[PDB]
Amino acid sequence: DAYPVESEIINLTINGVARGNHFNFVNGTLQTRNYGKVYVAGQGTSDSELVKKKGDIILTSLLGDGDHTLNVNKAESKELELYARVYNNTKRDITVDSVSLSPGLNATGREFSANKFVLYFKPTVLKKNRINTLVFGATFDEDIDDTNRHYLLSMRFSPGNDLFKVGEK
Amino acid sequence: DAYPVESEIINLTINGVARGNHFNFVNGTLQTRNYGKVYVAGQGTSDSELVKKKGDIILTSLLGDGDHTLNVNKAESKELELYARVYNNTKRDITVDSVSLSPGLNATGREFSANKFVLYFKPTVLKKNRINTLVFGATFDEDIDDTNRHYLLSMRFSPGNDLFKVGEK
Amino acid sequence: DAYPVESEIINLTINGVARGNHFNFVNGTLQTRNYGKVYVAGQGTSDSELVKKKGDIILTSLLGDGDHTLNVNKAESKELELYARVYNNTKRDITVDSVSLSPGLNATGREFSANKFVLYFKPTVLKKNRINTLVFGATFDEDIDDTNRHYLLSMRFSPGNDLFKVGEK
Repeated sequence: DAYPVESEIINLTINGVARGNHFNFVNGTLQTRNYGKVYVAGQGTSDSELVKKKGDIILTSLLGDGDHTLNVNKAESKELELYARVYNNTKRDITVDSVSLSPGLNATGREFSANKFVLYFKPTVLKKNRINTLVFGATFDEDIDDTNRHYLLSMRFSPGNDLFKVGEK
Repeated sequence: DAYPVESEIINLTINGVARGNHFNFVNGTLQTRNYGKVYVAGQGTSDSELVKKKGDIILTSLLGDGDHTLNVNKAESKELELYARVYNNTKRDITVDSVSLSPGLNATGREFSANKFVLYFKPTVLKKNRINTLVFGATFDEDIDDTNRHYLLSMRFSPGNDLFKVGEK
Repeated sequence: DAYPVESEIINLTINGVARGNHFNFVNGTLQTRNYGKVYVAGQGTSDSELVKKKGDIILTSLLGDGDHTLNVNKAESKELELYARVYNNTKRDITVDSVSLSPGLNATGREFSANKFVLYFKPTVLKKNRINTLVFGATFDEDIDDTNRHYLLSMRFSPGNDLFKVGEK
């Protein structure tokens, strides 16, 4: 139903998963102003289930080996990937322009992990009426475990599908 | 008077303060397109003074111990917190979606501090007709002192108060 | 022809250049929704050539010594600068609010450089009917060479020229 005409930031929660070298969504919902309802399904939701969820944009993070566009070193838990399936059921193509991460607060409620990282992200078009792959990588200084796995994810959504077209050499 | 309907980036200047482990605003003003006038009062402005300033959104950074939502290691000056009071006197709730930092130029005018850091920030609603607490943390590799304390702060403002609602386990 | 009234993110590709300590654009074009056509000319395009290109906003990155607002250590290739000339041929002033970088994928197509960096950027007004200097710096942990030089650049454009005005001491 939604026909977006402006950019908007989508703020979601995610956790690192050592086994599989993945990021994993926290399930829940988010009412946006321009993109309808964002529905974050449970982990590993299949494509046929994903298109039945009650929202305008449906996301699931996938776990387990093979769900990787990136060579992570599975011998450690420093190199992590979000491998997400995103159902765009709005009336327009959406570009995910950029992402950023902040660590969440740990158990104390008053400290955050200062585990430094490099973020990998390439702008990604979410075609409408389609389930799309969406990924970002993060490579940390220190292993991700249970003490330091909590992160806050910011994604910028914008209308359309226009991307840089490389010219001649 | 202002009734915002689009997101906007607010660019302000801040300095690290070793004693107290804080960030501190540079006072001044900023004319925005969608959020009226931003007024950055002097440090430690009290709540009753803050609501008398001439602007649509009034900010002050607080210094001195106790003004911390975060356990900073006061034995050093690597872990810093912005503890700000923000008066939203527009006609709508505002969400601060994200922040980012850049070091400013040092005394040479041609170099910047490459002191690496991890930024902590959780999206924060600024309720209208209310003074709100706004914080972010930064944990640096190296101590902040007089040679390397100058920073540029970017905040994204957006209309409304909608946030992620966590679902069931 | 373009009269922008909203902010937009511009996603471009850039490479590090060890000799000269620069970033260098990949030439090409980008259709924006609010800022007309972005035209990225070849490196070192002169000012008289730059204003003849077919676009609404024309950019070139300059190489070679002297094209630096920043003291880079030319003895190594860790400290890099984008020194760009930008022709704003829209009907309004544009502010570049912020920038961010992501490494691109390397030759494997499945790995990215985790070379950590500190980004320097100060908000910059692109005056209309003028060629403007636009710069950002990046200081890396490790030397930039042929294995790790590929980056993705995000710039946020917004209308107008309003900037923070510093108050009295």
